[PDB]
Amino acid sequence: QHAQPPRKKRPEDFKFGKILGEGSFSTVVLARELATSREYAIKILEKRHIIKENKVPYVTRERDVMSRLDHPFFVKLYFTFQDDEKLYFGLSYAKNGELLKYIRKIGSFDETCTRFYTAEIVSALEYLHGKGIIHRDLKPENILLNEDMHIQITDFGTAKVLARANSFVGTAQYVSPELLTEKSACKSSDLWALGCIIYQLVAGLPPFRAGNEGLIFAKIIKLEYDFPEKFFPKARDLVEKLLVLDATKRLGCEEMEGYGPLKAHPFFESVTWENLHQQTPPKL
Ligand SMILES: Nc1ncnc2c1ncn2[C@@H]1O[C@H](COP(=O)(O)OP(=O)(O)OP(=O)(O)O)[C@@H](O)[C@H]1O
Ligand SMILES: O=C(C[C@@H](c1ccccc1)C(C(=O)O)C(=O)O)c1ccc(C(F)(F)F)cc1
Ligand SMILES: [Cl-]
Ligand SMILES: [Cl-]
Ligand SMILES: [Cl-]
Ligand SMILES: [Mn+2]
Ligand code: NA
Ligand code: NA
Repeated sequence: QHAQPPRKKRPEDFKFGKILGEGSFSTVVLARELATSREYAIKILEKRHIIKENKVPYVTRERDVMSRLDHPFFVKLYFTFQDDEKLYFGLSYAKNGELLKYIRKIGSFDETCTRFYTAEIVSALEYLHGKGIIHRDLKPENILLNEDMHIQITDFGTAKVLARANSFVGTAQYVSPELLTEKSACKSSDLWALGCIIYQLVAGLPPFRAGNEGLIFAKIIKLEYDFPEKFFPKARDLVEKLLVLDATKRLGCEEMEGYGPLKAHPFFESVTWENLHQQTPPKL
């Protein structure tokens, strides 16, 4: 038996604070809701800018994708609202900012930290892919950290609810070869990005690097990268099983029977998967 279905906020309901970050079309601001004293990260878009650059569909898409997500390792969308000039997304506040910030400052994560944060990302992707959603812009800048230093994956403007997807979106360093050669992405495209990220955690920079996107693309499609010395051996093996040109041969992909075999990789031997979000992360 189904009953009938079960108040939009306004800018004035908040006190706004510092800018937490910026994107091409967005400014993210820390805000406190006056009625509850809860802090939120509010992502704000200028309608005029969204309209001029033909981005209207990706605003609605971001809201609709995030509305589906309720996993510990994803930023949560609590509310949306608009006024005459702006669009507002009320997000959970990830107090410790971008994973990228820590890679930059520290340069390289130790093996325990690499294993732990890789596991959290794997866990997050298993959930996302289980819902038939691909992220398409997975990268350390979009992996935030909450007050307890657990990951909070964000930025679903490029996400796609699915198989294959045809838009050319993402960030060059993390773009999959199939998106370059087949002009389409799939869930396995996020596993390619995962491999790039693991390599970055250990080596300091992602594996295909250049100051020009074209140069990066040429290397991606030829699998032109190599490992530095001292790269943790089990992480190397895992990266080699993710950075595979054939998207149907990547550990974790549907054609390779999904996340069980990926979580079973020897790199994760010591990982207790069931309660990762309740564990204390290793110190960076
Ligand atoms: N929920 C949050 N908590 C804390 N900081 C955040 C949050 N969301 C975004 N930020 C900060 O703002 C930055 C930009 O946010 P986001 O990545 O969602 O913007 P975007 O407009 O989609 O970026 P781009 O246009 O470059 O793709 C983030 O990298 C982060 O530094
Ligand atoms: O999707 C909406 C309104 C939509 C919204 C979506 C994301 C963030 C904030 C609000 C809004 C709605 O009323 O549908 C809401 O959820 O409160 C929208 C998208 C683009 C434009 C414009 F073209 F102006 F840019 C306007 C509204
Ligand atoms: Cl404002
Ligand atoms: Cl504030
Ligand atoms: Cl670049
Ligand atoms: Mn974005
Ligand atoms: Na999971
Ligand atoms: Na982003």
